[PDB]
Amino acid sequence: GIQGLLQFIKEASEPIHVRKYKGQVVAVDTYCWLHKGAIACAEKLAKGEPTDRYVGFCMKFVNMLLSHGIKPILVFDGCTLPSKKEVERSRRERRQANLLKGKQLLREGKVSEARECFTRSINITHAMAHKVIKAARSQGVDCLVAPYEADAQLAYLNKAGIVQAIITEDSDLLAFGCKKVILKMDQFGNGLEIDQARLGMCRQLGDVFTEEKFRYMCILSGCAYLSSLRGIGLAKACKVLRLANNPDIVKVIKKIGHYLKMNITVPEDYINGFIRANNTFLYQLVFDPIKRKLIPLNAYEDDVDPETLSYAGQYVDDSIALQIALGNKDINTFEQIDDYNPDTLYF
DNA sequence: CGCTAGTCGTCAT
DNA sequence: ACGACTAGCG
Ligand SMILES: [Mn+2]
Ligand SMILES: [Mn+2]
Ligand SMILES: [Mn+2]
Ligand SMILES: [Mn+2]
Ligand SMILES: [Mn+2]
Ligand code: NA
Repeated sequence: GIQGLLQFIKEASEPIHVRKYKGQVVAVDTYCWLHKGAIACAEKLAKGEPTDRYVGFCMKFVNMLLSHGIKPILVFDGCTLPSKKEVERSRRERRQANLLKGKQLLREGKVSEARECFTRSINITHAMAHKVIKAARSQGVDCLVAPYEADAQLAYLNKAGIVQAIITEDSDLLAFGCKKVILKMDQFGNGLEIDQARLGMCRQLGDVFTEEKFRYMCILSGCAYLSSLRGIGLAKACKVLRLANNPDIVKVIKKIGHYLKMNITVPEDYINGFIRANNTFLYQLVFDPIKRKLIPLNAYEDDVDPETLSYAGQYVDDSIALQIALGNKDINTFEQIDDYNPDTLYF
């Protein structure tokens, strides 16, 4: 996520209703609904007691989409990405602490604090996601487990023309080059839509409304793949990209101190990290549902060697990627947990 | 003031 | 999976 991006480009946002896409196709960042839904039954998930409330929670939204004539495609997060594994280690750690503290509060008799700790120690397994998958399947609603981050998969579905809008709470989708994104959608269908073409409504952006520059800005501000330099957020990044139409981005980043009129030490490692982050936003492996095969989010340019892009996702055999996408193969154990076959969104 | 860096909140009775 | 909010920084 790009911290403070939505408020930064607020002027490009538009209050809408899902009817806007009546009869069209919309992909969903389902893990948001999964988190928000799992919060409702946090204590049960923490205790280990069986639950299925989040299933219904998601199904409210799914059914609401179906009633308005929308064709939803529930997309799920798959394998851990190396570029993001750092953050995966931190969040997983936090949960652990909150799982202890909470239990520690159950022994001390404190119940409110214990619930406030349980509500911040929730981890969405593939088992839960697969529950949601079966539930949605039993409705004719297609599902698709991304090779890695759902962000990239959604971005692909949107750019390929397979879907017209993306329902999510995450702003990263904009940096991945999505066309239309629907944020903060409630159970009734009311949300904020941000169109890529309307980025020019934001005065603050200036000439930074092109996909490449926008991406560079999002990375420079501080993203999941790379923490920003000290004292740098969206404003300064946007300012840098504004004042500099260089446009070799490396030289600009090396002259960030010059463009911002402030002393900034830029390590050689941060440049390589920036390249890695950029390449991750560009070429993260996704799954083509039609051709049924692993592909990067964008076609490999001439100025990049795919061999050096392991952090952006490792390739596996197309059959395995298919089995993961269908939700048949579990993410962690790599174990066949279901047998679904659509032959007996695709083709 | 503008801006960035951390601590809290998402559910739902 | 994330964002909103704000105290305190320059
Ligand atoms: Mn509750
Ligand atoms: Mn994999
Ligand atoms: Mn995960
Ligand atoms: Mn995501
Ligand atoms: Mn993201
Ligand atoms: Na930052």
